[PDB]
Amino acid sequence: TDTNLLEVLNSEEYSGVLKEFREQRYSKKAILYTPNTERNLVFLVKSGRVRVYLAYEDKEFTLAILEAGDIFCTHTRAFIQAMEDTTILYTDIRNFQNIVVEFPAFSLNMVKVLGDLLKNSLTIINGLVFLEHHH
Amino acid sequence: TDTNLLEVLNSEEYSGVLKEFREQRYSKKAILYTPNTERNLVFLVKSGRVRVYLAYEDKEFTLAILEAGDIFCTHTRAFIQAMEDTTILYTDIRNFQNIVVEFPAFSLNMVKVLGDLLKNSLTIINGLVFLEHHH
Repeated sequence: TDTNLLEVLNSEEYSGVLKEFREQRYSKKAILYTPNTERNLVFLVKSGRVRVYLAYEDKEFTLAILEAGDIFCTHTRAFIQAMEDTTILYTDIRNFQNIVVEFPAFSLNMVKVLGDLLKNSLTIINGLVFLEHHH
Repeated sequence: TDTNLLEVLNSEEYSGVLKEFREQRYSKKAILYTPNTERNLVFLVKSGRVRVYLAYEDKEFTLAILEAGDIFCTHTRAFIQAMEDTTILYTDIRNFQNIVVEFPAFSLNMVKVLGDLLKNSLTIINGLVFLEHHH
């Protein structure tokens, strides 16, 4: 299975179920997504780079840096912001599901990203508990 | 979209691929797996209900409750406990990834579950930061 998703899209000429991806460009420092984003969207970074993060007055957490070929979604309270000029391909979760049943590489990549971010987040929780418990 | 896998479990078309999985039964409150489980496995709740949680030092946080027809995996830094008598089907991750190429429905539920777990883990982080903050 070809897991280079951008190559799959190009080979297929963004056809059929893949036509539901829309492209959007973001300048450096532009915020893509936040808790106030309405839909559950899935997005694929086509070029550039975004951070997925939680920033507070007293502390910051970087959950991931996503670059070309990485897929993720807007279902969480994380902020997502461009680090540099960035182009994404996005679609709603239903259209992503319609793509997956034809091109499972999209979900295999999503499961990897989500599992990685979940694992990271659980380490973060442990680190906070450690410092609370040792204070 | 309903991503629940009970309809798949009960479909003749999947009866062959489901034979690739092993089965295991658990009584209420039994621990299915822990963060230290060495085997990298994917498991499907065939019947019953399980709790995914984090325990560390003197803290414990429920991350999600998975119903019959939900799928998850080890190697995700989590504990999993039966909330009632439960039967699971499980297979190793490599085999699961091969299954998904042919039968991607399993992966769509996995995306849903992982997305919910990640959402809930970021909620825990957000709460701990507030509860620990000081001037």
